[PDB]
Amino acid sequence: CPVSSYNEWDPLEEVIVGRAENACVPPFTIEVKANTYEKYWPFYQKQGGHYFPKDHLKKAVAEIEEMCNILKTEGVTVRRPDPIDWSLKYKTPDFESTGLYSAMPRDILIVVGNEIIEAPMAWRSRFFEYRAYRSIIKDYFHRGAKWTTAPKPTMADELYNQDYPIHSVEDRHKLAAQGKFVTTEFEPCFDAADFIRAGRDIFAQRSQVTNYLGIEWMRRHLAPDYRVHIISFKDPNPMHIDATFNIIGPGIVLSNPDRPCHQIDLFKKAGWTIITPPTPIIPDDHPLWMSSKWLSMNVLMLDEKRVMVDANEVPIQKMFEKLGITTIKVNIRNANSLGGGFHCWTCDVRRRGTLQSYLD
Amino acid sequence: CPVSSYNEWDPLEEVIVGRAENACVPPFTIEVKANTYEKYWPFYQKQGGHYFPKDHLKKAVAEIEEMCNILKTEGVTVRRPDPIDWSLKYKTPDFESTGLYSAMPRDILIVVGNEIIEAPMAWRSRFFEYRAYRSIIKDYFHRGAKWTTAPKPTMADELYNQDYPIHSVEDRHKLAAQGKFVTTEFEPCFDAADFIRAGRDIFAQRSQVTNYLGIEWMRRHLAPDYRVHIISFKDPNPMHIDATFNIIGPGIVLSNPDRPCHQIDLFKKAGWTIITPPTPIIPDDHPLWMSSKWLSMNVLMLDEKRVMVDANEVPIQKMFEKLGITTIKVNIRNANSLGGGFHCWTCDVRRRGTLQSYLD
Repeated sequence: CPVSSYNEWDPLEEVIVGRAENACVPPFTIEVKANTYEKYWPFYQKQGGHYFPKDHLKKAVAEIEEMCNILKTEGVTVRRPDPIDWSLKYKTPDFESTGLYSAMPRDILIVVGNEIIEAPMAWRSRFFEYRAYRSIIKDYFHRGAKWTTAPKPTMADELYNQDYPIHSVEDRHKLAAQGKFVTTEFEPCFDAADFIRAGRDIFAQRSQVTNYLGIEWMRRHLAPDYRVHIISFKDPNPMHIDATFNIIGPGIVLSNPDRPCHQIDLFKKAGWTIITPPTPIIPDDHPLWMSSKWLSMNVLMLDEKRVMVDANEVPIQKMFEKLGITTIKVNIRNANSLGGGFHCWTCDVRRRGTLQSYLD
Repeated sequence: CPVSSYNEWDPLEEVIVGRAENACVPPFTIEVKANTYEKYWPFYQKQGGHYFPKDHLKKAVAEIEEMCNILKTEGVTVRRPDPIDWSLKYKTPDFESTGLYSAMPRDILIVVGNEIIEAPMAWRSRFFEYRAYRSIIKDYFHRGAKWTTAPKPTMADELYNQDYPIHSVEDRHKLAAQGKFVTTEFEPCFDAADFIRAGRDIFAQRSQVTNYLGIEWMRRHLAPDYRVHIISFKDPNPMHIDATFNIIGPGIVLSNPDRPCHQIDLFKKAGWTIITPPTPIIPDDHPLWMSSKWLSMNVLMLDEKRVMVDANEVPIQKMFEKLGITTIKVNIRNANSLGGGFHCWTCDVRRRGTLQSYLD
């Protein structure tokens, strides 16, 4: 089967890498507001529905092409989504919106074994994001892979707390700690990037885009072979888990020092090594429209001893090297702006290995 | 689990019954043309995008309410889809269209065991038909049922043979025999009503709305527990199998005399009883916008010895009675016009019984 990946570190053979082409700023609706830094709120308000800065997008395209060249050199087969104009305005019976991009394969696709699963998403501007990936998925389907699409939400107003009392990121953190998110439990919704894989155990977090109904859907769909565990963090990332708790090997995880895990003892009891990466050196002046400076730890493992890491973030490169992990340095500084690092910009389709348990 | 149905005849405990409210004539696109009788082509051309005749719809509503009263009297729990205005025009990045209705639960939902599966559909006017059923499905999901949505097609032009050389129903039959349908194999598509259940064995037909990719998707998704077999018929019904080969008990099937099954010997070898129902007596003057006069055999089994059958079709009532099967006569003459009989207007959610093999 062309599709076969049970975790985040076995020898990578095939990967899907996203595109920066035609990326559009999403309209400033409540769920966008709840997943971005106040600093950028006026940018969303003014540029909503327009392309991201074209001079910036062009630099990202260049950086990503080079990343693909390096992947091919490292023996990895690269697939890319179809080019699409994300500015088209679509309309369902529940809402109207323009699209976002197909830059982050990790946000929408997740491979569990021989199965590729398309996440439902939770943003209105990402309702039709799966269209960029269908040519690839149908190809794998024709070659034997299982293909699943989690239930697509209506994304009607009921799925959101229109009046989410967030005036700043500190408020979101307080609300988050209270168990209050911009998304309700009206219907299942989730981004695939809120799940991180370790063989028979998958970890997920309830976030601004991934509700308990969405996690239960995954849990119920994957059982009995896979166990889905819910974990939480202090000052959690609004959406996605791969720049907070990035699992990099059998029993080894990178834990973001600013977002400590409440269930860290479960990992310590299992004898896992928790590594806290050095702080990011990315300029505070550099625009990160989504995500944060912690993209530095959003690494991609080519195998247990080869990591693709940012060329600029020397301190984390040095951490991997003292651990005997070969660093493959690639610069994606402008690509980061879109909200992702190496783990976000890819979706590992095939890794050489078997299904195993590491939590014991 | 509130959801549990392995076949078409075990004691029915819960059912979803469709609605005739706000039903809209679909625009006359190629796939509608390929699934209707020439006689009605000009009606689709003129009335496309408008409500079906309101005086006709009102009579159907009345007939269906009475059917529900009878179901409750027979001990069956009835659920209905949400009322929705099907006239809203929606737009995806591939096409624009108005909707159809939520009259036929059998066309979109199929229950296999404890799992409710939403079919992708193949008509543009039915892209958002699932919206009427989400309140019910989420309720069953909260109560323990598994819920699956087959991959929703883009329904881009590539899925259709825009130039399908059909000038009359005789042409469609000839093309059908040639293995040429209005739908291509561009992406998976299917209506749940092209599948009929008999425990571990499910039968499907490749039709104008159900392609081989769609059937393979079901086959791959249900294996190893269920086996999906493909069968074909002479002068097949354009879409849906339940008025051609309606399985009514362990090893007993109603076979439409005008559409004989090519693989009939597989059933005879298994010792199944094939019954050919008497001809329909429905007036040729009565409008059947979709389907045909064979709705008479589109019966619904309440259990092995209780069948819900049309009050007007006396000859088929007499056939069941000589077989010792109690006939529960209900008149749905105006409801038939929309394209369905009892099996079409319902989706059995819970039947009292176990998973078994009848093909041996």
